[PDB]
Amino acid sequence: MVTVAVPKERAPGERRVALVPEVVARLVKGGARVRVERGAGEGAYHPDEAYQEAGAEVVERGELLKGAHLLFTVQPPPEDLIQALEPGAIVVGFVQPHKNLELVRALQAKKATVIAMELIPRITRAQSMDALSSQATVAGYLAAIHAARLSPRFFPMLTTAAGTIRPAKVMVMGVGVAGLMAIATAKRLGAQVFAYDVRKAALEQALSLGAKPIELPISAELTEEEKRIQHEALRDHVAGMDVLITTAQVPGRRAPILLTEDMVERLKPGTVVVDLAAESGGNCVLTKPGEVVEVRGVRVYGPLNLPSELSVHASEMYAKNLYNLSSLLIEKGAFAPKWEDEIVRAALLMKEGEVLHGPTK
Amino acid sequence: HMVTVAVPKERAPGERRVALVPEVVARLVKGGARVRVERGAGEGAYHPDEAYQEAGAEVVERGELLKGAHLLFTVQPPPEDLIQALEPGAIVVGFVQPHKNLELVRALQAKKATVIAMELIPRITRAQSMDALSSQATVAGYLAAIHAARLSPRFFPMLTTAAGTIRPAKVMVMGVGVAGLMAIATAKRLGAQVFAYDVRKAALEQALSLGAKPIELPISELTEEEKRIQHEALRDHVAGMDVLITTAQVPGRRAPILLTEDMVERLKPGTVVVDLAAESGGNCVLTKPGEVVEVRGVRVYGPLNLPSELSVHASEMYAKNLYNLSSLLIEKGAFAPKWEDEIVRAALLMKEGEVLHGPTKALLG
Repeated sequence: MVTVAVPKERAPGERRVALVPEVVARLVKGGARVRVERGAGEGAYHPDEAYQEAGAEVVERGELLKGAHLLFTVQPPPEDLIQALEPGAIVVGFVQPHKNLELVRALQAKKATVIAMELIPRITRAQSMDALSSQATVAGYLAAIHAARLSPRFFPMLTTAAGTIRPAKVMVMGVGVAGLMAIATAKRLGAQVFAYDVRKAALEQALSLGAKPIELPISAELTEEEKRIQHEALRDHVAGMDVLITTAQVPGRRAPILLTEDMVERLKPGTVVVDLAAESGGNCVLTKPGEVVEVRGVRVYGPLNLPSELSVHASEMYAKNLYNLSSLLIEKGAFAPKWEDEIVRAALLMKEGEVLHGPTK
Repeated sequence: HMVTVAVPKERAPGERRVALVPEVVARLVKGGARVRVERGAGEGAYHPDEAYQEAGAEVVERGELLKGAHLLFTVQPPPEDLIQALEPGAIVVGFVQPHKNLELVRALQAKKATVIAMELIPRITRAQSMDALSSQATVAGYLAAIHAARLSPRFFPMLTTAAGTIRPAKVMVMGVGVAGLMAIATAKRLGAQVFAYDVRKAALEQALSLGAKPIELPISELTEEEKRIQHEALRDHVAGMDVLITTAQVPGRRAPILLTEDMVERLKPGTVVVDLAAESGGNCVLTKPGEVVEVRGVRVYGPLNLPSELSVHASEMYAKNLYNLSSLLIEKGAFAPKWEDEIVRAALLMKEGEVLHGPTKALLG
């Protein structure tokens, strides 16, 4: 019987847990032993007794990794955990070396095997394992809820004896997984929703949700005069918005600027911007990550760690992702890694201490 | 011949609404009235001084605001600096809440002021367009549901992805007045499974129409044994909820407790309570007004000045309420109060310093 260890997350403001009690039960039922650090689930509103009822050994941190073949985490494991990894153990979780370089060197110094959840490939067989996607959906939902929280206007159209109020104009810029959920959530709320993306397919997905595609003069590589035309057109469309939600990120780079000062300049007092790219510097020139700022009556919010806000469902989805990935790591309750499976091969950052990923090395 | 209306910057802590917004100022000036607006009055509601000037209002220093003004339109009651500058014969029109602002009421009677308390507009169909309590409740109820979504660790809507199915949040709105109905409508939009609790079958019918499920308790006053059976049943339903939004308030009196200690103890970690009755002590025993607290993993929020959060639209509907009311105060642009209109008689709190409202007379002695 294989044993899987789950730690309490320690990164500043992290509230998720890698496995929730309902997933623990299914693992235990299949044959695995599960060890869960005391209080691991408290950020996600899962008390120790729920893990205990599920069949987990709830244990002190320091006893967590004893006899563990698998360590499931959300963020990369801190040095204290790494130093307790038994040889041949596999660490599964987000690793993000760009934000976690010291921990990567430490892991490789200690010679583990690690599967980086952000490396799970985007093939149809791996959809159920896509943690990037499940946490994006969470972020996109919350971006819309925060936009409604921050706006001094109603999202929906409203008619009372006092008169008629128009719905809010919301533009989602960057229509990936998070952007699509932001569209759906704003649309639900009754906003007039507009979608900006350079990908025609992303715009198609947006139309199916009832968003209006923004169609710029150069139809979805631009010369530096075609950019003036594009930019002006986009500036004109953005000017009319009450809410902007921006989601465009590029892995290990500065987030692209989508909202320049000449665009912010034209926003009316009371307009809100929710910049989901705050972690890599933000899509808006005014964003201060972790903060709300207000300039000329435009409020610009740069959320960090949005999935921790939705700690119950962000954890459930992530747990389900790991549980589905676990089919390739566990057979009939036994440690049985499918080293030749394309999903495992793609997401494997190291095997017995040797790095296999290029950009990280 | 023409009347002047004064609009101050609000000064009460947390207050961001303004009594008139530029669109309404424009209609008044077009009607022949003059309007003066204190510098910065509109800034909380995102209306700069220039918008008021464009609408036809004079923008002026606070010390100058009330000069030659027969009408003063406010959100919260005027602070003493303003009361001191009122002309005699001038009418103050705003929320007053005397129990909370007794010293201001005292100063208004000493100045011999005439005041129409917006919270006293009668609940008649004729006054529906003037009902500030209703328009501000609609705002509060909307924001209750938004804040519930912001505070909850779970999704409101059902979600199916390749990672599985997530059930919709279970949301109970307790007290199905104007605010409650908008909380229902907004939680429903968001995809929650919404439940409604209210002792009024009519409230329950309105809720049902928005697609909420009426909570049906065993007893369709009531004995102590009956209230025990009703309570155990209510406690059972509540214990199953992810979100409780409470809205029950009684004019000039402590909020009824709808969530007792024994009920909150049955709530699962991660449940959220949004208590709209915080300003009068709260429907929930755990509520700390102006704060979010958490006990045993239950987060309890007691918002104060929710309408100030939605300052653009809270202000617009309020200004329109005042505009609609002004039909009974202004005629072809001139000061012409209809003293004998039932609406005016009902909402007049004092006239030339004479307090006309009974409960207020009691506090004053």
